[PDB]
Amino acid sequence: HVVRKAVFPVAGMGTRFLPATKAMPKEMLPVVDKPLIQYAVEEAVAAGITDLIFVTGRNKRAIEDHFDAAPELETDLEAKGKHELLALVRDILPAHVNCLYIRQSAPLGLGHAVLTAAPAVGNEPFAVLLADDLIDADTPVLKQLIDVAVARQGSVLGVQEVPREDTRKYGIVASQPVDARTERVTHIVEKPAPEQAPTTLAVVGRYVLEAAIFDHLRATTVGAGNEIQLTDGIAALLRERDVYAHRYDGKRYDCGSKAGMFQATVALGRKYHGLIPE
Amino acid sequence: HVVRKAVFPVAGMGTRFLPATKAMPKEMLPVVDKPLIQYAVEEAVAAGITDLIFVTGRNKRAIEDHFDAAPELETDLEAKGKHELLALVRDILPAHVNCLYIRQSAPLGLGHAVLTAAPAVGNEPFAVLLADDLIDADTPVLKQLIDVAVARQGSVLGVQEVPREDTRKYGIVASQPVDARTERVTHIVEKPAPEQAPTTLAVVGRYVLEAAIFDHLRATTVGAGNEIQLTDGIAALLRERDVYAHRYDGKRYDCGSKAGMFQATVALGRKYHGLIPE
Ligand SMILES: O=c1ccn([C@@H]2O[C@H](COP(=O)(O)OP(=O)(O)O[C@H]3O[C@H](CO)[C@@H](O)[C@H](O)[C@H]3O)[C@@H](O)[C@H]2O)c(=O)[nH]1
Ligand SMILES: O=c1ccn([C@@H]2O[C@H](COP(=O)(O)OP(=O)(O)O[C@H]3O[C@H](CO)[C@@H](O)[C@H](O)[C@H]3O)[C@@H](O)[C@H]2O)c(=O)[nH]1
Ligand SMILES: [Mg+2]
Ligand SMILES: [Mg+2]
Repeated sequence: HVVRKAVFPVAGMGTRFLPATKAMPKEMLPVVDKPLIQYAVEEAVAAGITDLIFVTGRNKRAIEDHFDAAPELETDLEAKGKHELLALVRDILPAHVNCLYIRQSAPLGLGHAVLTAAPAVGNEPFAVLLADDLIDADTPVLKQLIDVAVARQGSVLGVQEVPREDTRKYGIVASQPVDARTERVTHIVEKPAPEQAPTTLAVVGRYVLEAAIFDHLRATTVGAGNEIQLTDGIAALLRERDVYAHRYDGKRYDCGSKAGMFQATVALGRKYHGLIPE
Repeated sequence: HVVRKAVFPVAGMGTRFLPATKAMPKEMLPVVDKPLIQYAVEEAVAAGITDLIFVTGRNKRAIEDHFDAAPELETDLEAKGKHELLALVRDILPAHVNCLYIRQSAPLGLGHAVLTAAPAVGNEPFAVLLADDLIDADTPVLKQLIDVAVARQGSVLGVQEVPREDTRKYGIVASQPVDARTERVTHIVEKPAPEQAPTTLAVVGRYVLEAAIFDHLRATTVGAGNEIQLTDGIAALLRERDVYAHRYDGKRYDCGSKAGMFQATVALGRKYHGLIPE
């Protein structure tokens, strides 16, 4: 049981961030000085991922141009003695890592986005990271989730308790503990109304999934908001396989919203840059 | 004496904001939900500019794709009934306004960037806006300078007093009053050491300029930081023609650094979005 490939769905419409997202996806929006996606990609590489798979929509070259080499810059910086910046540019992506780009025909849902990656993953377990869920942790959260998958030979979702008023935002897991941080998922519902949400334990955008999910996604139909939900492909996988929920150790920011991106800017400005509101 | 053309230099390397500025200019970095450049362009249109001139570099794609139409997006929105955003998307470039793109061969300086615009400006006075100086004013700051340029038939710089420790950041003007807010300029030096700065009156990135500057720029050689400076071209133009400095009324944030962009996010998030540090 080995995970070396990760999928980054970056093909949503990002309408919550117009006009900022007219020419770039929301996952290219920066927190201080780094795009959301590079945070997630850094986590995945730290977790052992070697093969990055990006599912693009509008402004696809924005992502491609960020992670592909730019020797016009690399040459220019190496000229001006700007050594620190230059290796900072290489630190964006280490040499061994590969990037490959697939196009989503339409933004038909998170689940349809992942199914799009099936030819690239092939038949092996794989990660999924939603970069709008920015997580700051001492140990990479994806490394946390993979360890669980190997031990228990099953899928793993990252999860945290949320307010019951916010369940229209998340897939909500009903589960039974196996250890202090891990539970086995027996039901999962996408964006339940607060009154019917089974629990308050919600899925964050960090997944480790067995290849079996793809067939369950080819059979998946539109659910919440008339979208093909990854959650509903996990719900079909549940009947057949083991799915776990792990309360990872780390701090998540809802950068899919203007308010949580503000808090990410404030918190991480202070932590990694020394920036304090005047 | 009419100013209808404005030049937007967006072709620097933006190294202070790497890695976010690998595939986009710093002027496409957002404050909450609007890129730095769109603030400045909105100001210019309010000030009467009809012709937008963008001087691009390597990362032209982000600037072009932001202000050029995206009927792929316009059509999806027209689908989802989102009337309000659709019009916010068309307003990015209002109906009366046109834009054109000319490219800087290499990031050789701000003055070289402006000289690149000479063919589009032709022979008439024109505005220049540096988008990393984001300004919040009850009356568009460039409109303040245009009125002064018209009145006194001359070039006009926006200026505000700064601490003498920050003189190394800006062009510094030596001048003599003409009225309470306006002075006649007698020298300007780029990034003087504080011990050598003649004054503490600094140039903000808003200019109204006569076409005579262009030949002064063809004759300008590298100065501060091995760059062709617009300031050194203005220092030559001073001797030949009238150059004015106006203490605009408004609140400037130097978003050209991580610190001033953070304080703009904090300040402007609170005022205009209700965003308050947790
Ligand atoms: O057609 C689509 C839809 C989405 N995305 C991407 O998929 C991710 C998720 O999209 P978003 O609209 O942010 O989904 P949410 O409403 O945030 O919901 C998802 O993510 C939550 C965690 O943030 C989970 O709780 C939910 O179960 C899950 O559906 C983002 O990276 C999008 O860019 C695509 O690429 N294509
Ligand atoms: O080769 C280049 C270099 C810069 N730029 C653009 O020019 C502007 C200025 O570049 P920056 O490095 O930000 O210059 P500063 O050191 O901020 O200095 C300028 O801006 C200050 C106010 O912000 C003034 O006080 C200074 O005199 C003036 O030179 C930015 O919008 C860049 O995009 C280009 O288009 N091409
Ligand atoms: Mg989301
Ligand atoms: Mg600047």
